[PDB]
Amino acid sequence: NSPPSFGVNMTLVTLPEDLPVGAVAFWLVATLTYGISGPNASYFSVNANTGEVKLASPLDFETVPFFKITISTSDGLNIRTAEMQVIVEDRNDNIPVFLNTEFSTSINETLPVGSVVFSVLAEDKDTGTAGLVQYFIEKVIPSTANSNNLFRILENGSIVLNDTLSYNNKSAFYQLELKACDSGGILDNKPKTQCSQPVFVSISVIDEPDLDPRFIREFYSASVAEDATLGTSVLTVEAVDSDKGINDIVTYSVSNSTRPGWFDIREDGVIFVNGSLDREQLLLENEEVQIQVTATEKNLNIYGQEAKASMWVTIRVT
Amino acid sequence: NSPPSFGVNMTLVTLPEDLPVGAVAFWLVATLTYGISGPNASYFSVNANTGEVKLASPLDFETVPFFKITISTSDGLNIRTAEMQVIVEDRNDNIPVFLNTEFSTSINETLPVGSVVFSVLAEDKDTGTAGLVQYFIEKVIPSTANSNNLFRILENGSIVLNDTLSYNNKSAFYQLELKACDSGGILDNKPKTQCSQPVFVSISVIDEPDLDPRFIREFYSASVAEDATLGTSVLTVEAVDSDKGINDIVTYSVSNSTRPGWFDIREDGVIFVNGSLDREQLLLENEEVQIQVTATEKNLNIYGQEAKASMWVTIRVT
Amino acid sequence: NSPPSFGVNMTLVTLPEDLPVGAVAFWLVATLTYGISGPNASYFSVNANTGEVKLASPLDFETVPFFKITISTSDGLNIRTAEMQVIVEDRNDNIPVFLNTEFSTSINETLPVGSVVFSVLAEDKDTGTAGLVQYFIEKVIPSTANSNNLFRILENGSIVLNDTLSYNNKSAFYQLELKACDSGGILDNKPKTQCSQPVFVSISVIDEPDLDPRFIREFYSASVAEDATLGTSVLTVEAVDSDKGINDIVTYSVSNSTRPGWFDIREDGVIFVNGSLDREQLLLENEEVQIQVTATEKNLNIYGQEAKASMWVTIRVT
Ligand SMILES: [Ca+2]
Ligand SMILES: [Ca+2]
Ligand SMILES: [Ca+2]
Ligand SMILES: [Ca+2]
Ligand SMILES: [Ca+2]
Ligand SMILES: [Ca+2]
Ligand SMILES: [Ca+2]
Ligand SMILES: [Ca+2]
Ligand SMILES: [Ca+2]
Ligand SMILES: [Ca+2]
Ligand SMILES: [Ca+2]
Ligand SMILES: [Ca+2]
Ligand SMILES: [Ca+2]
Ligand SMILES: [Ca+2]
Ligand SMILES: [Ca+2]
Ligand SMILES: [Cl-]
Repeated sequence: NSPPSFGVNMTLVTLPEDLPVGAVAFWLVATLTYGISGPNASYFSVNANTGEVKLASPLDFETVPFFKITISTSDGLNIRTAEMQVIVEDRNDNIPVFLNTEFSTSINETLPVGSVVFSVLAEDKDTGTAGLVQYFIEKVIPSTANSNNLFRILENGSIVLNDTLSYNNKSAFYQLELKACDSGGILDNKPKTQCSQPVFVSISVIDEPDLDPRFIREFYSASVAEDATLGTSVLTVEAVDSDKGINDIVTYSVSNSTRPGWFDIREDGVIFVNGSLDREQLLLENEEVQIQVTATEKNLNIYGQEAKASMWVTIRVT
Repeated sequence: NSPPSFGVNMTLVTLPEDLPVGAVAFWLVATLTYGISGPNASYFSVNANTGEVKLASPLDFETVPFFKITISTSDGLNIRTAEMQVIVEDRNDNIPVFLNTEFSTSINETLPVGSVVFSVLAEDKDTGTAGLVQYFIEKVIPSTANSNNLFRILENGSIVLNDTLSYNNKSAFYQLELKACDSGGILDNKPKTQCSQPVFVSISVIDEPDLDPRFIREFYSASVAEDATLGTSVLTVEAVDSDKGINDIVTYSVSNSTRPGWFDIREDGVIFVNGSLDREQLLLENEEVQIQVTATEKNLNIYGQEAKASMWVTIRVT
Repeated sequence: NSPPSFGVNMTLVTLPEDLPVGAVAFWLVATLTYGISGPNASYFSVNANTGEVKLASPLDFETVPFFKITISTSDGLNIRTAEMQVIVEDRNDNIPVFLNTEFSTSINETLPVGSVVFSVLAEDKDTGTAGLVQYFIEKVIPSTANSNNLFRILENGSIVLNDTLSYNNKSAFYQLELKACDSGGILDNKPKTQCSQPVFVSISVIDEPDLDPRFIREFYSASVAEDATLGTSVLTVEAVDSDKGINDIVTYSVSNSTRPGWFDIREDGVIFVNGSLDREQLLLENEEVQIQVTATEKNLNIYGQEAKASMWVTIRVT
């Protein structure tokens, strides 16, 4: 109930770095006129009579975290001085910054899930959680349920692939918008989190050979006279590479038929007379030959195998 | 050695938010009777004679981070007042909270490793590391060396798949227990970390068609008389889909034999007489026919191919 | 402009834990001689006349975060005492520590991307960001563009596989050097981040059977006289397992030829006369037999299939 018989004077004074110029930092009281001197005198403006001390130049933890001042009191006769230390406290006045605002990269569509796609780095000059950077994916373009599941970002700024890519069935391109925030702190005596400007990552997906070729038509038939000579054109078939970022050349072969030898095919899909034809032998089978054509890409697929497709063609003898 | 000739009076007072009601917050001293007035007067109780100031209502950084008070001194004749600011300091008095305590989801058993399975979010109202949420997987049920390797959790609350699933060979279901803690702070002047209540994630694994069918028996044989007519039942074989979450229908065909044509098989696994049989032709081969039966699932597997199995069957002619 | 008519005396004093022994902690002033007493008296050394109080024993937040002292003033006649609390503030004076400096583990080369390879844990005794551990991969040996893309580390200390392994085509071994730092704090009034001693993780990659066997030579031919008897050696071919961590045994079979039956091959690669040979029948085909040899590993590959390779061999009859 009875008050302490002493007070306590620290050798230091602690100011927050967001203390505005012209605010009162503190009052000097005795225990006459007061002053502040020495190389850091210009941080303060002292009222010599009242002891009122205002901040006269901005504080900044990032450059001058602490400094000394000399305080003086005078009774007219003698000036007594003491040194005082100023601790400047950090506040969340810096943002996370990246060195560029746009990035680009290419990735293979077979990139495995859990692979790092690209890494960004933002730095924030504050200390503590005010300096501790987190990353966020804000938007993915094109925006589909699937594009928003495709990529994810880690605390270190690495973007990881989270689902499988497809140049031909999903998208050849993505643009990700990101930001970086700090993990919060204080500014003007209340919570404050700072965020970066938006940044963009352009991703090109590279088409790899893993889709088989497809014939242009579900049906092909044609007719040929029974006396047609060796090498007569009958018809052209076409199959094309489903990997549209590749469009590998296709070749063809006759893999099977009713009447082996009667027809063959060139690399360019043209089916020709390759033997003596005979309308009379086909009177049982509707005067018709059925022929299986196989289309094969020139290069092997990603698994080191042939990329092929096949189908049957009907040909009318006369 | 000689003491400073001044003291220093700040314009503010800093209290921790866990200061208990009724504790002494501070003493007012001159430089008579003291008072506290203005809209925030009820935070304090002042002893007018001694200057003792107790906290009279709870402090709470989360709602009132700072506020002003008016302090007054009186000598009987005149009342002098000054404003004083109260900075309330954050302490770790909040826990990480999730919006529900149980979650459920389904995933395909072919989900690739490094995929996100499910994401939870906990929030903690404190600021700084006291507010910074970390996640933990506490338990996995069923508990095996393998179930505890299967899933892992990231700092953002995403549960990532770390090993491969199997509906049929591992488990159709998992239940994960999690918690969220903050990254520590101070409460009553010592370190304090806060944790959430337990939360649970129920995972259903979806069976996908990637296991071939299996015959019920390692051996099948039967007997048939040599004069048995076209279509006589001989025996039933059975193969079933190993994907037990699917149980796809199976069909059968005779893929090979000694004596092509003598036997065939129906979709329901029944092997029948499909030709004239002749005991005398088999006197060299133990009066026996061997037959290869192939079972094929009706739907294609995940890789777009036939799910098949085969075996040989012995049949005794008379 | 006119100074406040009171000062404010807190019941506590706050010191940073890096306050050096022998520095002035504070001055006691009245409101005669001063003293400090009670069980924690030895933390301070008081000048009884001047009120100068120096720190007399090291402060340490990690063991004694706060403690009480009794301060006394005497006028000769009576001694008045009050208790004062000392709050010790945490500073970043501890480093992240791991329990060992070297670790080792083995992983299968088919380990999927996004799998955890190994986990380390460092702990740092400080509180707040000064206690919050981050991990870094400093070096990978051997150092190639590819080895530095292979592994990545998460905030929880798990090393994740980021690209595909190969015992035979990349490396059977890696050594990773890591460190752990805290997330910064203050020491002697300025920012300070602490780092661990280096730690090493030795990774053995286990060779799995997923590469086919390869013949030693691109060409083999030999000669045999036309009257050579049943079982005469002609030549030895050799194929070996490309999985050099395995070196599975290989067997051979003749998969095809011009003149079926004339030659066969043993498990040890030796090709022998297996029929009556006849130089005269081969006068059209350059007195030569061409033979396809297939080499097959004894064990199935990781996908449950045969690991095979084939080639043609020419054999001169006389
Ligand atoms: Ca600043
Ligand atoms: Ca910041
Ligand atoms: Ca700052
Ligand atoms: Ca492709
Ligand atoms: Ca293709
Ligand atoms: Ca609170
Ligand atoms: Ca908290
Ligand atoms: Ca709080
Ligand atoms: Ca399955
Ligand atoms: Ca199946
Ligand atoms: Ca310490
Ligand atoms: Ca530390
Ligand atoms: Ca410490
Ligand atoms: Ca291998
Ligand atoms: Ca092999
Ligand atoms: Cl990850």
